[PDB]
Amino acid sequence: AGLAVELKQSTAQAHEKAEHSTFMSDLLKGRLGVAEFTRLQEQAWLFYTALEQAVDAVRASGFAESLLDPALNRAEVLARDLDKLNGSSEWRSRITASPAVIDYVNRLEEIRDNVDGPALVAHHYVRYLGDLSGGQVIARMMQRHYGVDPEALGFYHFEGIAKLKVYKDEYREKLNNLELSDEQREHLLKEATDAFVFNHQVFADLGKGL
Ligand code: COH
Ligand SMILES: [Cl-]
Repeated sequence: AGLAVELKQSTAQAHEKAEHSTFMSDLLKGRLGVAEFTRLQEQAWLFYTALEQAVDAVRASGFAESLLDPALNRAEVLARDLDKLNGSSEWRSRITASPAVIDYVNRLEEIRDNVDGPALVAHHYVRYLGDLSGGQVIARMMQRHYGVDPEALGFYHFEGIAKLKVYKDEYREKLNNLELSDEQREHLLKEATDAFVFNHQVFADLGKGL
C-alpha cells in the first residue's frame, strides 16, 4: 500500500487507544472542565513549539518541502488561545513540561539537530493530519461540555486552508509520493508509532492525581 494507507493502518490501534485514554476520555465526555483543557493546551504548546523548530530545519534542508506547509503551524495560534484561556500572558514563562513532554520535546530536538527528514514527516503526520482530521470534533466537545468560546479554540481551525477535505486528500497524496529508501520508510513508520506513544504519555501525565 501507499505510505498514507500504511501510516493509517499501522497506527489505527494506537489511535483507538488514545481515544480511550482515561484523561482524554474524561475530558471529552465532560467529566473535567476548562482548566484541565487548558493544562492540555499548555503541554501541547510546548511540544508544538519543538515540533515546528524541527519542521523548519527539515524544510530548510529541502526535504518534503511541499508537505511542510507553514500554514499548518500551530504554536502561535495555541499561544493566542492560551492568552484567552488563562486571562493573561504570564503562562508563557510559568508552565513546565511534564515528564512525557520532556521526552517528546527531546526527541523532536534530536530530529531537528539530526535533520531527520523521515522521522520529522512521521511526527508531522501524527500531529497535523490528526488536527486536520479530528480537531473539529475535539473543539466541539470543549464548546458543548465546558462552554469554551470558539475564540479560544483557534488551535482547531486552520485559517490558511480553504478546502479542508481537498487539503487532506492532497496531504495523503504527498505522503504517497514522498521518495523514501526502504530504510527511510521503515524509520518513518517506526517513528509514527513512537509519536503516538509520546502523545499517549502526555495524557497519562495530565491524568495524574485525578
Ligand atoms: C475523540 C476524538 C479524537 C481523539 C481523542 C483523537 C486522538 C488523536 C491523537 C492523540 C494521541 C493523535 C496523535 C491523533 C492523530 C490522528 N487522528 Co485523531 N483523534 C480524535 C478524532 C479523530 C477523528 C474524528 C479523525 C478522522 C477519522 C475518524 O476516526 O473519524 C481522526 C484522525 C486522526 C489521524 C488521521 C488518520 C489518517 O487518516 O491517516 C491522525 C494522525 N482523529 N488523534
Ligand atoms: Cl506558529
